[PDB]
Parts: sequence; structure tokens; C-alpha cells
Amino acid sequence: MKNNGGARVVVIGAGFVGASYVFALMNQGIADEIVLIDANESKAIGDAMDFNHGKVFAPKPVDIWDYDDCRDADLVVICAGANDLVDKNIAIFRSIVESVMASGFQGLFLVATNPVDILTYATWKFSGLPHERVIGSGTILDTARFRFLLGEYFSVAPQNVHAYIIGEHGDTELPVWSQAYIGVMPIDLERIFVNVRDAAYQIIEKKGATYYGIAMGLARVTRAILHNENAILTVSAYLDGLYGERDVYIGVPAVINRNGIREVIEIELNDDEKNRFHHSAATLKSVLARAFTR
Amino acid sequence: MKNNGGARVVVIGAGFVGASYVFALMNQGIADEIVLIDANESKAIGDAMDFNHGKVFAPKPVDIWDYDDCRDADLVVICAGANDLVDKNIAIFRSIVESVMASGFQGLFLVATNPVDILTYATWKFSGLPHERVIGSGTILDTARFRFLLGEYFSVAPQNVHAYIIGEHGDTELPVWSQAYIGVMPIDLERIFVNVRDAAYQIIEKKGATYYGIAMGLARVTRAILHNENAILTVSAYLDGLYGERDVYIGVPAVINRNGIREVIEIELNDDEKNRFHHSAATLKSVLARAFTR
Amino acid sequence: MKNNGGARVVVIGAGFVGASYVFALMNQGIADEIVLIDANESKAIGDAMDFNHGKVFAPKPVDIWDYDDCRDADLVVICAGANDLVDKNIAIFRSIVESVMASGFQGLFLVATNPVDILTYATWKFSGLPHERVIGSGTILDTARFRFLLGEYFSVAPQNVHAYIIGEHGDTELPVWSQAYIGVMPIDLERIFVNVRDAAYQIIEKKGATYYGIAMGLARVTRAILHNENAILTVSAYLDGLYGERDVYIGVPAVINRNGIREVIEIELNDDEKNRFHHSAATLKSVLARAFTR
Amino acid sequence: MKNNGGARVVVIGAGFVGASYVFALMNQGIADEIVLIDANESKAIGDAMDFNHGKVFAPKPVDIWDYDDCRDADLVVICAGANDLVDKNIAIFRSIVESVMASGFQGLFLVATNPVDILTYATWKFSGLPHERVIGSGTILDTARFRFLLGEYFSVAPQNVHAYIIGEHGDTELPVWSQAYIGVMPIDLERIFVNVRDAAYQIIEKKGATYYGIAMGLARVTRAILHNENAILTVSAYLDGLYGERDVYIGVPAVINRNGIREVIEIELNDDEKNRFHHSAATLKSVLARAFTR
Repeated sequence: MKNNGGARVVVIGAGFVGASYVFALMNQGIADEIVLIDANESKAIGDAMDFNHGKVFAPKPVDIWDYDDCRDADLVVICAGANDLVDKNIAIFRSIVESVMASGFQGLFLVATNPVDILTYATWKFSGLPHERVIGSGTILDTARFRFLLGEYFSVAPQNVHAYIIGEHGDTELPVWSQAYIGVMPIDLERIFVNVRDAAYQIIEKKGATYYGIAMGLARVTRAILHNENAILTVSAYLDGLYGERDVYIGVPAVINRNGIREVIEIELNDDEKNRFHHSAATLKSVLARAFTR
Repeated sequence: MKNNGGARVVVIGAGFVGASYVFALMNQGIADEIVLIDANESKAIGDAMDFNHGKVFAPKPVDIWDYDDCRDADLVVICAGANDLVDKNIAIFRSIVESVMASGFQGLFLVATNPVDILTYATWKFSGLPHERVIGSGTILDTARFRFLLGEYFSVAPQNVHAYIIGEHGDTELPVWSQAYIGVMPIDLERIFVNVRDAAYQIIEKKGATYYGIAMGLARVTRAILHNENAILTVSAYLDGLYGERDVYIGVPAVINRNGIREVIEIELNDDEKNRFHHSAATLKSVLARAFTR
Repeated sequence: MKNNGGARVVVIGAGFVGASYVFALMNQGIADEIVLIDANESKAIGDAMDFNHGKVFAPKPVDIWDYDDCRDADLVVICAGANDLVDKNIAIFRSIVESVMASGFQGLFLVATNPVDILTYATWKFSGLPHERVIGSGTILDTARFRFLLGEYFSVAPQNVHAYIIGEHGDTELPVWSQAYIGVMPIDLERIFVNVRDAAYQIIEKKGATYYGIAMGLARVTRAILHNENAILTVSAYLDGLYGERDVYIGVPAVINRNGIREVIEIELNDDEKNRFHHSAATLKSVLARAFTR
Repeated sequence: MKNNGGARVVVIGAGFVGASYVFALMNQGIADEIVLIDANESKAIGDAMDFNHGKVFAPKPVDIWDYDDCRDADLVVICAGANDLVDKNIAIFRSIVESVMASGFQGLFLVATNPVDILTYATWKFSGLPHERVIGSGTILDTARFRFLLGEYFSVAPQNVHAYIIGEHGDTELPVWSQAYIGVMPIDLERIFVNVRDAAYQIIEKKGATYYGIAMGLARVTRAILHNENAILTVSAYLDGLYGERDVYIGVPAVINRNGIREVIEIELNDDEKNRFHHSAATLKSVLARAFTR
């Protein structure tokens, strides 16, 4: 035919997260075509060159530096945005989505930009799409941070720790202590969790910003989608009347696979319920009413 | 025993090249332990945290944020340095090497810092080590850029283009046109080469700096070492009386493998000899006499 | 939707080659879905179970144990056949192809069964398909054997040797000595080649049969297809009036990519032309006239 | 120096398990050097050739076809043995171990041969070695089979199922139902387990023998060792007075890493204790007294 595609990823925002995300995919031999769009086109051109010159060296993808690219674009990762956030960001977002949609996109959205559970809801409101097709970065890196520290405590391998962080990607997130195992053996640790939650601030203070952490987390959900994993990942899924909530996007165990979210799991919560999670859901449910507008 | 090592890499200079190098190794599942040393310790601590939180997500290495680490440190990649270069840099370098050596290092040096063919010679002069154990980044990315553009021209895959850029990592490098094949079939293309040589300036102008390109190139030589490849890579090797030259480090086809360089190959040169290459060798042979001192 | 596909491979003949091919793909994390069809269904069921129980352990594909599977089946690898060959085999083949076609297959054929250059032509004659969509295993393993032995001679890495074996996958194949390089440096070696050609007989005599060799070779062309490589691989391509020949399938450098063969390259041949290659082409061109029928 | 090693694996018994194990490692780019020893030397020569010809095609290991090879041989996988088993096998084993030891081996033993928990104990008795350095294949494939079937039931990904099979690799193994989770959510399923335990017999009946299953399982523990994972794998570890038992090797959660077993975990057992596990331990504890001798 012409020269095909099949698994294309369009990253809106070639900046630290965008860039480190691409480099992840690239070095992981995850996508076929990888298109980069930034409103500072000189920067996307520049990274696209940089990616292409050592490509020879990895295991094979094609890279390219508008939105007429979100054609048969499988997945769109939206890493753009400001740094009064919420309604600046919803404003920026109001344009990114309107335009990917214009080329009649069929795909999936993966939103990495803080305040994410909020921008993830907005992405859904602005595109049309069933809410199983609009995913949010969520507490994915939070539960990675978590699983790394506990993994270090027991000196086992983080991939044998099974412990979640759910709620809002931020201050209100709570850990799910009652169903945290190491292998199949249930379990200071309240300290560990305080280091999991002030972790951003902590890395930001000594190097100005976070970006490898997440990209890696952004590279896994991509894995789950592009490969139909049916992975249980803790993302920013839309609540259904599942933890008790009816119209919010929050961080929760969801099953991932090629066609977006399959199903949100309800882990059974302590009385760490309509308390930490309700509290959390509530904090957000209201930024959505307080926020929006322009 | 205690908790082992086996394949450790110490990157001196956790900055764009250092950082993107580490992230490469990490996402490629290339080294076991990866130690990061920077004189701005707050920055190495910060990247070390960042690398560790999404580690869970890759295929398994350990990361750690002085020089008492270059112990049974397999390979030391020296990505540090200024931005009057040569003798600032030789000055900075004069301290990095003195100190990795103090912990009685046995390993290999891989020097990525411009002006590299020069700093690579200095690294050799400052450590002691046989010159087969001190490697330089060389024209490795140059011949990647080359092979990418020609690969695009013929629309084949850069990994089927076989064409080298040798000489100095800079203005004087020349391409080896007479022994450039596509598969086994020999071959504007003088244009392509002018874009290969003004490529840095070109990416630097639109994004401020180069770094993914090289790291990828830095990740391959590491591959060659750590895995005993016996790869023919165009690095910054020390000339022997091989292309006609007697005491310089320049960019040339060398065979790579666990114990440093095996042997420098003499490709047979057109009268693109004691002309482009001699010229090149000469340009450098003299910065080494002009330079040095403090 | 339902549960997707995207990159499906159907191996007809779950036997040594089939089985070791699947296990290759599996351990390489090359295809999504991998369907296995054998006329001894108890054997495909049995390997399918075997593959599924340790799957957990690799990086993620799905496996399944008729032809209603060659639906949106991307690639069909035909590893089946006897052990008076040609017209037994063309007979077996006459049924495999008729039936994959019945489910209205759109895909690509990759034929591994000796006498292959012949069965590859037959596959093309029996399906309908443009000849760029019917590929043959060819001298792919031959030039691997070649590149391994020379690679061992120079003690370099086979992946730096660039040397082809073209002609018929069998007695008449000749090596292309005049355009064989090591890096970009041209070159007993007539011995090496006699060991490349009596290699099957040699491994067959001490372990009864060959199978890992090829599968690995069968796993690469699959790579080239599924990933759009644009790889220069020496397969069994149909000659056009390219080496001088007009209606034969023989082993020759072709460029590979998602939509089948792109283009056959004419390396420039010594007077190792309308002599070894003509001879070779002729040997086959005539088994096709001698053979066929039932 | 000469030409190095670092991570060498010696497989005693190049047969289905041995062969498929090697091909696993090879296609996974797991070990550096891989040496194959079989008392039917014509068969190891033959597979070694077969592995070497398509090597070019994988990501780089070296292969070689006695015991003077268990020199600085990191790991020895013992896949040999009969098909009155126990004391035929202990007899065969009595020679393999005596001879790897003769070249003063320092390494680790990984025993794949049924009846394994028994031959694993014998390997320990015949070599000298601390029991943390002699590992057994154990219920590793059993809990893979388990996790695959449950993973299929919930339609999630086996790698999110966390459920163990412990006890003897055979009839007496029991599943640990009380601490089996899917993500962190605890749970016919007694059917699933009856299919996990009659699975060998089931695949053996339709294809004559099992081999891919295990190799894959044999490739993971190798991963754990060679890379210092600190993985929680259910192997054949020696009991200490841990589940209640004092001198037996049985299938149990152990933590794996470069220097052999770290520590056996005691998951907390239902009254699925000094009942299924005690029963199991007892069945074996006595074959060791009944067995042995010549």
C-alpha cells in the first residue's frame, strides 16, 4: 500500500514528560510511529532530530514532528500545560481536544498533566468519547513510589509488593493498607506513606522538576493498551457509583487493555472508606463545580 | 555473601547526557548497579529518586546516588564539564580521574565530553591505564546521523547502511565515501554529509542542546563492553602508527569487547587519506601541544 | 469492542520448526495472538497447553489451538510437509492454501518447507496473491550460517559481517564472494563455504534434524514484516527479469516490510553470474515443469 | 585478558528440557556463555551447531559444546535423567555432581529432573554445598499453570493473579487457597486446581512429553539468580524447621537472588497445614529413607 502505521502515539507537549516519555517508548521498542506536536514547534522539530539520530541504536520505531496526525492515531498522550491552574489548564485543554477531534479521532486519550484527575474529566467532557476511552495518569506513580519504598523495607523486589495508593493524585490520596500484601502475605510504615505523598515536592526541591518517574508509568499503561494486557493498573478512571461516587474521575484499580478501561475494581475498604476516599472524591467533585468556565 | 555487583556503571555528571544515559541503560535493562556522582550532589540525589520511583516498571537495575564507588566499578562514563574549554576541561578532568583512581579503579573509562578526542587523550594521560582501556565517544553519533540520513534516502533501514564518519568529532571529520555500502552494494549525498556535520548546531539552535542522540550511542558501546560483543564501532581510539599517525586519539573503526578496545581497523582510504584524515589528525595533534598545562 | 487482534500469526504445522518458531516469537515478545493448526490436532492442543503454562514468564502473547482463523490473520507461516517430495508436497500444499484462502485471507504467506524455492512458487500459484505477498524462507539461514563462520574466523561479531548466499536453498546455492565485507573492508574461505552448504546434512547426522537454526531465521522475517522494517534480508523472492531470470522463485536480497516484499535488489555479480546463479535458477526453473501435476 | 565469561550456564542434558531451556535463554538474551554437556556428545554437538547458526538473529550469547567447563561456571542446570527412578536417578546424579565438583565448582545447582524435590536433596548431599546454593525446579510451573487458569477465569493477566502451589512437585502438592489474591482482592475453582495437578499427564498424553512449560520456568529462576532479583518464586528449598519440617527439600515460597536462596517465607496456612503440607512433606521425607543406596 503506502507506508503503514498500526500503533501510532501522538504526544501533545514535547517537554520533560513528553520527551522522556517518547525516549522511553523508543528505548523499550513499544510503538511503531511516534508523532510529537507542541505549540513551540521549534522544540518538537529539535527533539524529533535528536530522537532520529540515535534510533539506529534501539530496536526500531519511526518518529515525526499538526493534529491532522491524530488520524488513525491509536493513542494521544496529553502532556501539555501551564504552571487558576485548573481554569488555565482546562482552557489550554479546551483547545488541544477540540483539535485532535477535528481530524475525527477514534482513539484513546492518556492525560498526564496535573491537576490530572480534574483535567482527565475535562478531557472526557471536551471530546465526546465514552469515558472508558479517556484515561488519566492517576495514582500510577504514587503506587510505584509506594511499592519501591516497601520493596526496599522488606528488601524484596517491588514487583512482588502488591499495594495500592487510590484517591486524588495529590494531597488527599490515601493508601489501601488493609489489602497490601508482599507475595500473598499481608503486613514505621506510616512514615513510608508520608514520603510517598510529599515525594514530588521532595524531588522538585533538589532538581527542579519530576519527569522520569511518570514517563516510566506512562510507558506501562501504553504497554497495557497497545498489547491488550488486561492489566490491573491504578489509573484515573470515572466512577460509576462504584466506590460510592457518581460523577468524578479519581485514582482507582482499573483493568487496562486495547479498547480503554475494561472495568474499575472495587477493592474492599476498611473504614478507610467514605472517609479518606469519600473525602478525596469530595475534594475533587467540587473543584469541578468551582472550576470549568473559561 | 553481601549484596553483589558484577556490572556496575558510574556516571560522573548527572546532567542531560548523564541523566538521559542512565535512563537509557535503565529502559534497556543493560546494567545491574548504576551509580551517579555529580559535584552538585542535590541534582544526583534528585535524579536518583526520580529513576528509582518508576524502576518497578522496567526490567530491573539498582541505582544509587563519592568515588569510593569506583571500587569494582566495571565502567566509568565521564559526562562532566564546562561550556579555554580544553584547558578548563582538562582541569576539571584532572580532578575526576585523579579521584576515581584513588579508590584503585581497574575498569574502563568512557568519555563523552566535548572536545572529546582531546579529553579522551587527557583521560589516558591522567589515569595511567593502557590506552585500550580508555575509550572516547568519538564519531559514533556522527556515523549514526550519517546512516540515518542515507537510510532515509534509499528508504532502507539505517542498520543495513554501512558507512563511517572518521577523524575528529567536529569540523574536520570526513566521511569514508569509498567504502560505504547499502547491504553489499556500494553507492545529493555531499549535502547529506554537510547536514551530518552541521547537525549539533542545527538541533542546538532549536532546543538549546543535544543529549538523546549521544546517550543512545553511549548505551551501545556500553552494550559492546558489558556483553563482550566484539563490535565494530567507530569510537575515539589511540593511533599506534595505524592511519599513519603516532600519538593522538581520533575517531576510527575499533573492535569493542569486555576488556576495552581489541584492535583498531585500517579501512583502506581513497586519497581521502593524508588529506582529510591527516588534516584532522593534525588539527588535534596540536591542540594537545597548544593545550594541557593547568 | 470484543477482544482484539492486530498482529496474528497462524503456523500450519506444529512440529519441530513450527513449535520452535512459536517458542521463538513467544520468548521474543514478537506477536500478539499466535494460532497453531496441524492436521494432527492432538499435537497442536498439546503444544498450545505447553506454551500457555509458562507464558506468565515471558513478555505477553496469547496462543490458541481450523482455518476460520486465517480471518484477519496477518501472516501465515507454512511449516508443514512430507519427508516425489516436490509432488507430494505440492499436493499437501495444494490443500493448505486452498483452505486458508476459503476464509478470504488478505495476508502474507511465509513458507518454510523444503524444497522451499519450489513450494514458495506453488504457494503463489495456488493462492492468487500478488507475488510480493508470498515469501519463502530462502537462503536466510544459509547466509546466517555463512556470517557466523566468517564472524568466527575474523573473530568479529556475525552482525558486522556482510556476506550473502543466493541461488537455491540447497546444493546449487553460491556465495557472493565479490561483495562480502567485514564492516566496509572487503576480504581457507572456500572451505567455510563448503561447510555452509553441507551444514544440514552435518547437523542432521548427529541429532536427526534441523529446527532452531531456521525458526530463528523465521522469527526475523516475521520481525521485518510485523514492524515495517524495510530490512534487507536474503529471502526466496520471485524474479521479474532481475538477475536475468523470468519466472522462478529463488534466494535473493529483497527489502522486507509490512506489506510483503518491497523490491528485489540486484547486487552486481562477478562472472559468478549466468553461471552459478543462472545454473541454480535453471535447476529450479525445470523442477517446476518436471513437477506440479497431482 | 583472554576472552572473558562472567555469567556462564552449563546445562547437563541437552534433550527436550535442556535444549528448550538453552533456546529460551538465547532468545531472551539472558546469559553470556552457555555450555552444553550430555553423555551423548553427538547430540550436544548437534544442538550446539543448530543454536550457533541463527544466533546472529538474537541479541548475543556464545554457546559451546566435559565438566572442566564448570570452572567459573556461574550456574549448572541439571536436566539429565532416566524414565526405581529415584535410585536410578540418584545413581546417574551421583556421577553428574561428583564430576562438576572435581573441577572445583563454586556455583549454584538448578535441578530440573523429576522426581525433583528428591533429586534436589540428593544433589545437596552429593556436592557438599550449603543448601542455599542447591535449588530445585519445584512447584514453579505448577503455580504458573495455576495463575494461567485463574487468570483466564477472571479474564485478567496471569501476572496480576497472586496464588501459590506448594508441597511436592507431583500428586501431593496442595494449593494455598487462603492467601490467593487477584490484585489485592482475595477470592468451580476446585476443578481448576484438579486440572493444575493432572496437567502433565494431560499434555503428555497428546504430544508425548512436557518441555516448553518448565524451560520457561527454568529461564525465570535463572533470571532471578543472574540479575540478583530478590524474587519471590515458589521453588524446591530445604526446610529448616520452617513449615514444621526438619530435613526435606519441598516446594515453597523462597526469595531468589545471585547467591542462591535468601530465605524461605512461611506464608500463614489455613488448617491446610500439618495436613496437606505435612502429608506432602511426609511422603517425600520417606522416599529419602526408602531410597538412596546405589
